[PDB]
Amino acid sequence: PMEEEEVETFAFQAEIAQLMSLIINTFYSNKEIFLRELISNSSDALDKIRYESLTDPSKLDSGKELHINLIPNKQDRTLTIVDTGIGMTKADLINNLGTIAKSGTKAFMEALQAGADISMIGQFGVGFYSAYLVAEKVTVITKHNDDEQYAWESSAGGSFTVRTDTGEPMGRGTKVILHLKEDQTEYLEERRIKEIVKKHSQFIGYPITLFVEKER
Ligand SMILES: Nc1ncnc2c1ncn2[C@@H]1O[C@H](COP(=O)(O)OP(=O)(O)NP(=O)(O)O)[C@@H](O)[C@H]1O
Ligand SMILES: [Mg+2]
Repeated sequence: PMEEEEVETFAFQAEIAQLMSLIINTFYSNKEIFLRELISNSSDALDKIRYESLTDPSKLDSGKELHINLIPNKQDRTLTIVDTGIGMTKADLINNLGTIAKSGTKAFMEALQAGADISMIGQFGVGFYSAYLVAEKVTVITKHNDDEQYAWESSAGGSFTVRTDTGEPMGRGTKVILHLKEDQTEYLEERRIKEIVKKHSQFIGYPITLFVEKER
């Protein structure tokens, strides 16, 4: 029986779109800091559910372990960052990953134009879009307590989509799937992922596990 699924397509807020275009169409050295930014987001989401669970322990019914997993896939060219943090409601996805203006966007594009290192992006409140230094397409699957599981996706170009996810259930948290550009496949190698976690993410207060598919 054919299934029916609803999709909604949204426009990025105009300066977020301009920043995405700037990130994608300009050369930056130091692209490896995307991983730091995504791990920081996962750590922030883990802090949220940790503190929520102190006032309501049933918020951990959807899984007690608080951790971050990194999953490179050399066959389909994706790098996946999974956490068991708070997750995002449908409204959170829409608001927080693209529709609401961020006050630091303009400042950051001025800084980049003046020659700032792309590493400065976190300072400006727009760290997630560092994913587009290395990824042509990003898919965010997320499950928050008392909302359903949703998938956000964008290949930039000014729009993103949100749909209810009918894929593999996660109990609670967020998975960010980077579909890597062809020249950024270094970030599938275990050595390189270890190097950059050690460089940039060594004081995160939750365990990180790197899962490496047996070499083919
Ligand atoms: N893994 C995640 N779990 C839950 N929410 C997330 C996750 N990643 C991103 N978000 C949300 O997306 C928003 C935008 O993230 P981001 O662009 O990194 O900015 P920020 O983390 O708020 N500040 P910063 O990265 O320090 O510049 C966050 O504030 C969260 O609400
Ligand atoms: Mg961030």
